[PDB]
Amino acid sequence: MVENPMVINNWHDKLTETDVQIDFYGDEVTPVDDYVIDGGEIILRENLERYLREQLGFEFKNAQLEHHHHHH
Amino acid sequence: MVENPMVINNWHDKLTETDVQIDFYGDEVTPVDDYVIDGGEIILRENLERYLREQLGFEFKNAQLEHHHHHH
Repeated sequence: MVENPMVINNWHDKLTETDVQIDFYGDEVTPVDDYVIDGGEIILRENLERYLREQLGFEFKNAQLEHHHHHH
Repeated sequence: MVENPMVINNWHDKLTETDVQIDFYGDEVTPVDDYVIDGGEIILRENLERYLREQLGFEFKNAQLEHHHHHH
């Protein structure tokens, strides 16, 4: 028996996801759900249209460093 | 020299991949060489244009679990 001056949100009950993947928007991607991975990020097929119109850019990497050839 | 404890036993600390990754073919991709990731799989930017032609950065992951309800 405990008390609470106001109704605060405690942990209550919480578990860890075994291998459950979530999309970029933070819904939930189940084995019975269609999704697409854009380069490396997971997007649920429903939110995909929005995300594609934003990025549709896969994962584009480079050296980033840009080692300056040799110069001389 | 022996007998005098100058040596100790340790584990195989560094076994897991640190910053080392590989492309689709099996070369080796580091933060020095330019590369692109198509839906989770790494490809050297040397062959990436070909990969974007066939895959295009998207790993299409439909449910693929369409077990239609049928008793017999």
